Amino acid sequence: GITGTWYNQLGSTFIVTAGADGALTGTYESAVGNAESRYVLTGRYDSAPATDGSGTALGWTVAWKNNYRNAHSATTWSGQYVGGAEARINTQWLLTSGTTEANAWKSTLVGHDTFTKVK
Amino acid sequence: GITGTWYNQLGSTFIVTAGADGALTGTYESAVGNAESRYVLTGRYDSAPATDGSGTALGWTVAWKNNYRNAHSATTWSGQYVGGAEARINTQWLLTSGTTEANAWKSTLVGHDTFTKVK
Amino acid sequence: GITGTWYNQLGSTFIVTAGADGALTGTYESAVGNAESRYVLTGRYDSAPATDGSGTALGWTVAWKNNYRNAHSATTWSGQYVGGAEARINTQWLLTSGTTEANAWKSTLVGHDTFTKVK
Amino acid sequence: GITGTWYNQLGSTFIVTAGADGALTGTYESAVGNAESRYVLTGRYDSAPATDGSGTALGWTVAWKNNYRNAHSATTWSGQYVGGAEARINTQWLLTSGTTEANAWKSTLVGHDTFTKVK
Repeated sequence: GITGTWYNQLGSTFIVTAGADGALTGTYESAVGNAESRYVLTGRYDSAPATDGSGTALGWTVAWKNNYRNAHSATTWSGQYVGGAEARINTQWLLTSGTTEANAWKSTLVGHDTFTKVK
Repeated sequence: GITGTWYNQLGSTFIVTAGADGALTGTYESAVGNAESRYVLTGRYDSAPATDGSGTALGWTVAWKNNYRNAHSATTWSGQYVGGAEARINTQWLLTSGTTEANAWKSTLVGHDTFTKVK
Repeated sequence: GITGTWYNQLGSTFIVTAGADGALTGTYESAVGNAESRYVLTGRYDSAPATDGSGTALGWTVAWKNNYRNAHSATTWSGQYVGGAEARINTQWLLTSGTTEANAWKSTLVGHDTFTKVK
Repeated sequence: GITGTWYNQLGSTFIVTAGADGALTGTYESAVGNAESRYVLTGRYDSAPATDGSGTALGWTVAWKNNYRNAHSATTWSGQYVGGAEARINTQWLLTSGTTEANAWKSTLVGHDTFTKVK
């Protein structure tokens, strides 16, 4: 149930296709990256998770560049997919901007985003 | 100069191919994931960085599963490639394990890894 | 309104006294640290925040040791106090365990905790 | 050997006094906070670490306000003190700025700092 369309708490949409090889492909919109544009995502997930009741660990990367905009930054999400009655993806993320060496200390943002299948 | 073979401070090797579309593909070995096995990585990087002297922001994901082992975890690196005389990739990373809901608070590790082209 | 008794999403209680010098003192209970024991906290907050409508940035540290237990770890919370009708403290946290040098890569946990004044 | 004067990789000085109660008090200078000013720190450390050879887990908070400046931000460091021939404090840190609710996603920076006793 990991393949589908997901929404976070802020309004981003996360359309993803999980493959049997463990690949993870799709698109991302709708800020923290930028206001109104689609961005390519790619990532991985473990395709045979534990059956003791557990999250399916996954992660994906969006580089914030398309034909319209370039923010010179990349966000990687790292979390686990929690199956059940309401499907849930709880992630931590890191957003790194391309900086000079004197500005390398303030290059990385950190936050968290939870994803649901309903909005 | 982002395509090539990289080594971190602990002994991991990071063989990567950057594509013109912004894609990022390769393999990863040699602990924090697991001891001696190859793992598929995928990620993204911005393919037209700023020319004011700046890092090329990038990120990639490894799910720690191959034909030999499965740790039920995924690591995402987020950093910038710093070009120059000695090439350098300075990253922060998040390692998320698949846990139960009662253990969801301790599911995510955080650290940092710097990558050089010589070892 | 930062002085008082706070509760997170998991059941921890956070009794804190803010001082006019910017000091921050109190006690902490009730897991991620350990099950049922009180722990000394200390931290700081900016005592003259911006009046444009903004969070009051704060942070505090708990070392998980009292007369009963010692987990050999410390958690630091970093967040902002958001005033209003419902008072709110939204934090990110880092929990570092004392490890050997070979285990230094997995020494730091990361998560997030939001605190309210009602439970 | 945790009491003393420490220096990071960027030039910050970290003068600290550890107490027998587990308290941690001192001053901080010299950027990531701000250019040239002293700031009060407070924090905690476990006062009876493991004797199997291990770091002493510690953490401290600096709110970036004194009589001269106010950045409306706070940094918390979380790490372990590694004793030996060369004393070492390896930390991760979180820097949270006071933001509006619409800017709450980009409020927290993350990085790392290693501290030595010689500069």
